[PDB]
Amino acid sequence: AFRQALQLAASGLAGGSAAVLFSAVAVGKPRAGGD
Repeated sequence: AFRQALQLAASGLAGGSAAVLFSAVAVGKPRAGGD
């Protein structure tokens, strides 16, 4: 049972802030041609 064990581990840790890190990549674009 890997499908049942995968959903179980998702509740144990329960992510949240990791979602912010994702968007932090799009808005986190250094000045490649400005300063």
